[PDB]
This record gives sequence, C-alpha cells and structure tokens, in this order.
Amino acid sequence: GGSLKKNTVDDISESLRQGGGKLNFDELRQDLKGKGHTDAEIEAIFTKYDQDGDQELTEHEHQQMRDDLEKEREDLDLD
Ligand SMILES: [Ca+2]
Repeated sequence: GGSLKKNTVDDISESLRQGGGKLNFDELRQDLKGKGHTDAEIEAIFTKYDQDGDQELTEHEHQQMRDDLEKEREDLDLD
C-alpha cells in the first residue's frame, strides 16, 4: 500500500522471536521460506533493514520495522 505491510512484519517478528530476537540471513530466510515467503521479498526486507550489511537481522533492526510501519500507516494518512 505505502512502503511496508504490517502483515510482513508479523511473519518476520514471529520467526525472530523463535530464534531469540536474533537470526541470520540463512536462518530467518529458511524460517521465512517455510512460511511461503519468496527469496525476493525476504531479500528486500532484509536488505532494506540490514543497513549494517552484516547479513544478520537482530531485535534492533526489527524494532525499526514496527516504527517505520507506524510512521507511514499510523499518525497520518492523506496528510
Ligand atoms: Ca544487520
């Protein structure tokens, strides 16, 4: 709709919680692939958030996800 979908975060959030708030590209991706998530979609989300390019997504990176989602889909609309 805008930039990110709350539905996506739910998928990544759940898988992240299972790994202990921390997971690597390979582990999260496998957990994502088993849910029906495409590599392209995962790579975009992972690249988008993995600003450190450490090929790893942590609770910190995921935190921005929820924040970035609310600044767009929350507190505003038509502007
Ligand atoms: Ca990272």
